Amino acid sequence: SFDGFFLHHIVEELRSELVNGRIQKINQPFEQELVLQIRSNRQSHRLLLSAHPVFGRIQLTQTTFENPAQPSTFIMVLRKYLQGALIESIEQVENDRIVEITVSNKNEIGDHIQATLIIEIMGKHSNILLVDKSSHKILEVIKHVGFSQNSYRTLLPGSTYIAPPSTESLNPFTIKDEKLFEILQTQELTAKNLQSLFQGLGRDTANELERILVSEKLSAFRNFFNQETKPCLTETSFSPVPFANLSDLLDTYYK
Amino acid sequence: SFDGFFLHHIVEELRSELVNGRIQKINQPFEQELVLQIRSNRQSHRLLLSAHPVFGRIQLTQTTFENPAQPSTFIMVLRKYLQGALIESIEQVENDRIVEITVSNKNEIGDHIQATLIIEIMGKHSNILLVDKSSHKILEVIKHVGFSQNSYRTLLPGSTYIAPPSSLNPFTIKDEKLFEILQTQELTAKNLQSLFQGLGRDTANELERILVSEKLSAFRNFFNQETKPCLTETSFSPVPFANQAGEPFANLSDLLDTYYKNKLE
Repeated sequence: SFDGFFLHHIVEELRSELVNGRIQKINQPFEQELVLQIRSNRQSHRLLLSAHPVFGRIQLTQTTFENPAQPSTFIMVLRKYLQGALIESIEQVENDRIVEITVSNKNEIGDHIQATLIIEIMGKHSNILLVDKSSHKILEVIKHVGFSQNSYRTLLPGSTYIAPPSTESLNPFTIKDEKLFEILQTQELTAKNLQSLFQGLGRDTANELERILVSEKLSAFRNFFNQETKPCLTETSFSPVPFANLSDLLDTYYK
Repeated sequence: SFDGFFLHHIVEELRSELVNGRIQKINQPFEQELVLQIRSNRQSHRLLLSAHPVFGRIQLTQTTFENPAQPSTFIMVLRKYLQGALIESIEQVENDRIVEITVSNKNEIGDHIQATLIIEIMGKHSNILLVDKSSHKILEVIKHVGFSQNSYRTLLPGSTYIAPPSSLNPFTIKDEKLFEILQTQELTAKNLQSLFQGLGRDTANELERILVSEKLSAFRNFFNQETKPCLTETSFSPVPFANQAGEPFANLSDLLDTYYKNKLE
């Protein structure tokens, strides 16, 4: 449902509505959710980033939120980089459930700076991170993960951001004609297989893709058997449709 | 090439050019070939039926033939029933390589008779047969095949007609069966020939190519199509899914605001 397939459509809408907009307000209505008010092309927009452990998502929204009386440390740091920031890009990492929002801004001595707002919706852990661009260090993160010897990464202010691991499954949106052709000619295209072969397909999406493939084949199947007669010579033979009338065709072929 | 699929097309032409015509002349220019001159819609027509082991076909033609000096026994029996006959129907059997031409005529005392002229295009076993419509006995047959220990049928005058040893007609198969086949079966050229009746190898390569090509095109479209936010029974989709619920939304924000509105209090 909120799979990579869906997020792809979300991100396209997000980019067109928001790129070159200005972050005007930053708030934290719930512990692990972040709401930005953004002015873009003389219209205002409200952007929800939710690290909710069941309902994690990112979306524009019409909901009004009750904001807390005082900003947490997390929001205070974020405002220091995002208040008045220009949105420069909104990108999905491949067809995984990760959105990266790159911004630019000035600091308090007038220098132009860049930061990246990242929302991670993973299997086990969801999170929202602000990361310095030039250094790649986390500036703040909505769920802190303390330092631990030999762990994969530390999610703390000051630590280097390390991206989540990827899988070997392929991005369906960008796969080249040649590799796709090979996958489609040789694999059984069941929903389950499609989830293994391709990145970011939910079970519903995968079920729908399997169905679409079969019903489009059905459509192609009917059209081939219902098309009008169009007599044609092939290389070694002849055909009633392309691969004056069929009798003139056969007269010519047998000479 | 001259498979059931091809024959499906030409038999429609033969029907509309010939039905209710009159057979005016009957000759056997080659041993396994029969040519009928047929008058129909005030025009004359030349129908070729060929039991040749390679070239067997049924066809209208603009070619001319050198008739033999005397009609064979085969031809005189066909003339006895077909000279002046009216062409009542021209029918392919299913999608197989068999055509049946029903005719009616008078006999020499003015009594009405009926017969069926049948061509089977079966390679080495191709044959042309005239069968009496009431008795269902072969009146005559262009390649006699006698009885043996292993013969499936006796192809001789007086024998009762038996169709050739007969998969699925691709023109008429129902949606439900066809979907299952396309969801689960291997759509190679050869498995299509085994699943469906009347598919030559070139036809089946083309069909195989079509389904392959359509699969790729559907895949590309699914991942490169306009956003159309909809709910589903238990969830939501960015384009409509098969188990859609309600009507679409203007954008994904409205869809998700609505989905999540009362999820938590």
